[PDB]
Amino acid sequence: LLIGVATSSLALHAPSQIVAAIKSRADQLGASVVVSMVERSGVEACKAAVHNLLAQRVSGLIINYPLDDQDAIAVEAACTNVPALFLDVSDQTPINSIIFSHEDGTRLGVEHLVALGHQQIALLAGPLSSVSARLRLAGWHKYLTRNQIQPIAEREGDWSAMSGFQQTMQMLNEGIVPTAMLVANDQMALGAMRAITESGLRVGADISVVGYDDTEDSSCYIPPLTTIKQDFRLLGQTSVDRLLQLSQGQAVKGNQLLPVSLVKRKTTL
Amino acid sequence: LLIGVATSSLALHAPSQIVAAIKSRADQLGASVVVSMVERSGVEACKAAVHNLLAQRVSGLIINYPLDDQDAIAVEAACTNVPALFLDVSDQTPINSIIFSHEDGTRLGVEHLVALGHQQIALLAGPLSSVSARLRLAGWHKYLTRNQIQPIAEREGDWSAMSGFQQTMQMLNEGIVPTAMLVANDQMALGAMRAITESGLRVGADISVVGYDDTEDSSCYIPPLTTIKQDFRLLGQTSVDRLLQLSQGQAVKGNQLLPVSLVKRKTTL
Ligand SMILES: C[C@H]1O[C@@H](Oc2ccccc2[N+](=O)[O-])[C@H](O)[C@@H](O)[C@H]1O
Ligand SMILES: C[C@H]1O[C@@H](Oc2ccccc2[N+](=O)[O-])[C@H](O)[C@@H](O)[C@H]1O
Repeated sequence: LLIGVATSSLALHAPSQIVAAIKSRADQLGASVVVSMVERSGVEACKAAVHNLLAQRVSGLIINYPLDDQDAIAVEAACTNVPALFLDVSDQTPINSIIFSHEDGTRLGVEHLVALGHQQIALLAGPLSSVSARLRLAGWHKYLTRNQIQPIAEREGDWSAMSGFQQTMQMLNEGIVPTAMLVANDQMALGAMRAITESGLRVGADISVVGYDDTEDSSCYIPPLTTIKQDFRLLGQTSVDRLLQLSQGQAVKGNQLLPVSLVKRKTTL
Repeated sequence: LLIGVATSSLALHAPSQIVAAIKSRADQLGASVVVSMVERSGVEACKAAVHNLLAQRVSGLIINYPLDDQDAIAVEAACTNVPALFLDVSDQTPINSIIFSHEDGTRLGVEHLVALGHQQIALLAGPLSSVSARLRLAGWHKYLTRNQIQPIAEREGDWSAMSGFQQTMQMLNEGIVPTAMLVANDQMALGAMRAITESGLRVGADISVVGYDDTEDSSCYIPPLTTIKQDFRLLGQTSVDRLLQLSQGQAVKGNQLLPVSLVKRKTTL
């Protein structure tokens, strides 16, 4: 009936897209969404707004806000005898989550790139505050080690495209010249390919970028971005209608991993 | 105490930044914010919330849906009680506006093109139901005309990146090559640029593109996108601040418009 969505700042395109999509499904069956977004970072953050939300007596919550194992648990503790679905935690966190497959997203990147002939694979990560980022990092490691490779350089941004510039455009100012980079989201990838290009190198043939998300935009980057689609109009649906039977008292009582795919475009060669 | 925000799909970027900016001031004052999301088409659309958003008893309303001239009051009535503040109408309506000086905005863009040498200019419109898109075209139109200039081509579009592509292509494929395009917003200007790019041409140098927004993403297009900057931060600060000032009688009344600027990047190199 009325769904509250607490969501990490809507600036970044991804959760702004989740929100868009949570709605489109609640619309598909006349439920109502009220989104509340969180300050910045902190657990206290997410709670303050979870409150702001519970105060509108939403018939059920969807918590799309990066949270470590511990914090995450306390938020549910606070989620107060009302259906509560987490979208940005680890699956090892023992509550009510639906998160995309970090094991799968990270394999496919390394997987594809290793088989492409690449050796010098730079890593650009989300900020390590975000749980999802840390998984996606660890993720890449596992498969680069399983593959017996050291990353020539790993790095941190903040999901902002400009980070993908500043940071990738610095790695290069140090003689660290990869042949591929695995970029933690697409927005920073935009930065990455922008930096690579301007610093005088052909993206794709010269330093191939694999982004992460297939956000709405990225079909149009130049050239357009090989990436890891997470299907947000599904995390949209499944989560809406999970919270649905979940309101009625009708399972399922844990964590559902969602699959991914590699959208192979024009920045890998 | 609690501010309600109605908005066109969050999936577009600017409303987000706006929504996010509305927060950062509510944050600074100690207001809470709740945001609900308009079905992207109709007025039915928009006032089929505002309601779904008064079921929460919001201290005031900040309304970011494009509203034609009739629908404007047709809605300021529906609230009435109940202070409200439209963010997306004409500076011509007896409601309480705050918009961006499209005269200034559209001119700035024309002028710059005009002084830069061009006389073959295309116009990429916003969606013609968005009055904010309309107000712009006419701005371009009147100033473009004042220089005794006619556009080569005029195309519509849905604000989205993919249309910027779909449409710059449908243009070019006709055999219309402008030396510089005027484009409703940056999300579009992106697909705009990639369309140029792919049909063989150099962005800027062969067809310069002028955006409208300076969304966060824009400084990292390839190349950095020369655009008009609507300082969204300010709109938050101004509208949130004005909304309190409003809900206590002691407030300014009619439309209250605020300025914009041309940012010179590398798309008019
Ligand atoms: C905050 C991050 O959201 C990530 O999406 C993540 C990824 C997996 C599951 C949930 C979320 N989330 O936001 O709830 C994006 O991959 C990244 O661009 C960034 O926006
Ligand atoms: C719907 C449009 O919003 C525009 O911003 C508009 C433009 C002027 C005044 C207000 C708004 N608004 O959204 O409240 C953007 O220029 C454009 O990207 C598009 O998303």
